[PDB]
Amino acid sequence: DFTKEKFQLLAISSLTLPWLISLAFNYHHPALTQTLLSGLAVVSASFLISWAAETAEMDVPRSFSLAIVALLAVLPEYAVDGYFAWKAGSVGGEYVHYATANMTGANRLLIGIGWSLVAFIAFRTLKSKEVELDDGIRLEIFFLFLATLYAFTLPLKGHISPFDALVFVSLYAIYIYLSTKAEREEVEVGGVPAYLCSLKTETRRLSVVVLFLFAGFTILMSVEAFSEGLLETARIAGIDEFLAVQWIAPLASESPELIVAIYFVRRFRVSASMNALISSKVNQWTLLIGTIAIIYSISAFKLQSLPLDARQSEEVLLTAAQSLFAVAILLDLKISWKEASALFLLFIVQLLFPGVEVRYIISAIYIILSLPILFAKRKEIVESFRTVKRLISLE
Ligand SMILES: [Ca+2]
Repeated sequence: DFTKEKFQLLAISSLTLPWLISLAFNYHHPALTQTLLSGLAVVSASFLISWAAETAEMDVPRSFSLAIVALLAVLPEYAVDGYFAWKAGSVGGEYVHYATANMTGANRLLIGIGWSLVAFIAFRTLKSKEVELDDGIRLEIFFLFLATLYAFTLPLKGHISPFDALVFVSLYAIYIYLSTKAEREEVEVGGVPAYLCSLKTETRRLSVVVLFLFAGFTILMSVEAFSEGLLETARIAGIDEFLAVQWIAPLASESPELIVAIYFVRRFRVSASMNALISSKVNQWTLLIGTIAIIYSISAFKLQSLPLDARQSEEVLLTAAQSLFAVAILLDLKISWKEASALFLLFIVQLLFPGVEVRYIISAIYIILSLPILFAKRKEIVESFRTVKRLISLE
């Protein structure tokens, strides 16, 4: 049958239409409505992409690791942040700061809001006070630690060089490579992917290719209007543009990923749900950084480092600090209510109390909180090192 899921496909696909039709007829909307419509299209195309990636994963598991599907789940973030980086190199000006602000916003929101929210919902759903993670998480923990240690070298220099980007991309490439050699969990299907998997091979694969291309096309035809729409809306209002770039824009990019995470929690799949959020942190804290720095050179057609002013350096430091604390929490392969609430509070406090003083204070707290945990769980760091050591010598 699959009539219900066929209607779910058509319904959300149709959500791209208000913006796509507007593009087709070259109709100009005011700032806010342009943001809503183009944003509606981006979010919609994101679910399509996820539906497409999950079908391909069930189809050919060896080509689509859980890490890769976690990357494809946050494509709108790469496209929006990529747009800022493109403008930064081709035009310059405020877009230089926006590229880093958007990236740090995405990362901190993911942990501060995403990890905490999903954990809290899991608490009420399982009627418990602890979330346990798989042993395979030690992989992402290792790369998270290396990326974070490397990211601490960025506020010092005051920029992100082409070599830095090379490192971050290398870390992710190696991570992906090792994620293929790791024993994945059995991929369940439900909803749209289950209907797509029901179709004969060539029709199934043609369909998700069409979906990928259509959704990918939609995103690329939407991000500029959505990004400029946001910036415009914030300007005619009294709101600082940095708040829109850092907090509002990633919210629209990380929402589809969050919604899918919540869905899997209620279906009693907490482990896989957290695996994706943690792996998504990995790519956004590796590949994303490399991408914006690389794009900064490409759009300018010149070998160039992405500058980091006083503000953005503090943002990166704060983000690295939060990420250190995140790593230390994951070491026991469990997420408790204290740790989740700590992630939430320490995040929103910085957001509700702006200023250079608070950025340094919260940075210090993240780091100082991390050290006793890291010291008490030093065997877990060694274990994470051995996990990677085994994946290398698998064959
Ligand atoms: Ca923990």
